[PDB]
Amino acid sequence: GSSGSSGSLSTVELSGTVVKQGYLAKQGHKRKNWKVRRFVLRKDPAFLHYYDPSKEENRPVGGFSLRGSLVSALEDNGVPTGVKGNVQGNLFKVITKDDTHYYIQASSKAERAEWIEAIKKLTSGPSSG
Repeated sequence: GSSGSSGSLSTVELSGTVVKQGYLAKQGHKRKNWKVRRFVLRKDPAFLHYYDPSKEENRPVGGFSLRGSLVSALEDNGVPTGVKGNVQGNLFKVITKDDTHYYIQASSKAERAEWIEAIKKLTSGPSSG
């Protein structure tokens, strides 16, 4: 089985108003090039978690803070800059406070901009107006 904590306390990070939901493809070593994962977007609190579909676990596979994070698109066609092999088109990265830069993919070209603008919302940047 798989489970971190028994499960008593009340949700927190995942206790935010869903702002965006769907399936994305996060880039990570091992396994196929890119793996599809169910990403969830929340607000107040502002967080973004994702769960592995291939598996069967309520809890997310990960999740990083949005407040102190960033998001951008990868203009560089085909490949971004120095990513293993190549990558799809119309992707986006997320620059966290640790200047990690998490590369993710959207279901559709639009889905991206959406998943992007969305994140931004949570984070501090352009949105208003």
